[PDB]
Amino acid sequence: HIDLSALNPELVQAVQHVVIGPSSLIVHFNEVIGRGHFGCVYHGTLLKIHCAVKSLNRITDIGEVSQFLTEGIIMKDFSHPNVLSLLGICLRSEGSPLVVLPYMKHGDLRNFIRNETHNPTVKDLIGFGLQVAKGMKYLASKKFVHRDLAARNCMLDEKFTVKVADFGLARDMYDKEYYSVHNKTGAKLPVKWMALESLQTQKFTTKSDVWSFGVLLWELMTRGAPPYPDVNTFDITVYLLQGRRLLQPEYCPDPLYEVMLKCWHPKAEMRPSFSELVSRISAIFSTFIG
Ligand SMILES: COCCOc1cnc2ccc([C@H](C)c3nnc4c(F)cc(-c5cc(C)no5)cn34)cc2c1
Repeated sequence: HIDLSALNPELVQAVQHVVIGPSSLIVHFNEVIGRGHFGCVYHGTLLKIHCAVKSLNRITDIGEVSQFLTEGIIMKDFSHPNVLSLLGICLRSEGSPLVVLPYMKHGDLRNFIRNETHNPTVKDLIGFGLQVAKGMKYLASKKFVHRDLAARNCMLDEKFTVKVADFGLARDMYDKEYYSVHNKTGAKLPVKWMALESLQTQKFTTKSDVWSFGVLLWELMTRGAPPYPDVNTFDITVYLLQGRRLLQPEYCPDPLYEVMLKCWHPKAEMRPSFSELVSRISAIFSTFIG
């Protein structure tokens, strides 16, 4: 049940634009197309546009419904070609709401670059990085901190447009291997993507997203290799503090590696902005043919 009185009164108008009438959405529960810790995702058809419908029923309780709606309202206002959009929220009598996302033909960026059937060039891979940078520039301009930027958490549509995903109501752990339980707080953290200061404080900033972006670039240029494989979970802080960074991949251009090292600057405030990353990467990208 939607209680409009409960919402911040300035957001009540926005509710009609986020909520999808059950009549307008058909969900195909017959086959699961995706799995998160919080629930499965299914094909869906919205009024005929193909969408990805995520259930949240694997969570015991959804939380404050007023907050869930507020999250949707905030998320639906985001619009950028390199950011996954929210089409809406559909309310079903039996169970939690369905999250309705655009269908992403080519799945997550990490699996796409790991796939033997596709053969992106070095230029293509740098271009995926640039697209991610533009999406993050947008999110950062909205004062939004992602907290979990990685190749696994970006997706590709049918035109190979890369969209930063896994945020707001689509937030989940979509590959459990890469999340380790903190011993004091119990938080499951993507430690191998995290900045030094975040490993220490568990506080995340746009500048810690910049660190994660550095890692994502490394993933692109290794076509999805796991970072720091011979390091175990929270021993990553000790490893980094020995004076270490991910090594330059064979086909990573030198200036792109220099960008990665700037993304991993020990002082968060000295890391480049996403605007700067877009600028520097666009230049590098422009030097390539094919
Ligand atoms: C090859 O892919 C087959 C098509 O299946 C789809 C298509 N579109 C989707 C759109 C969103 C989603 C969920 C809601 C989602 N939202 N953000 C992310 C995200 F950042 C990553 C993933 C993800 C990673 C992995 C591995 N499996 O799912 C799933 N995500 C799954 C889809 C599955």
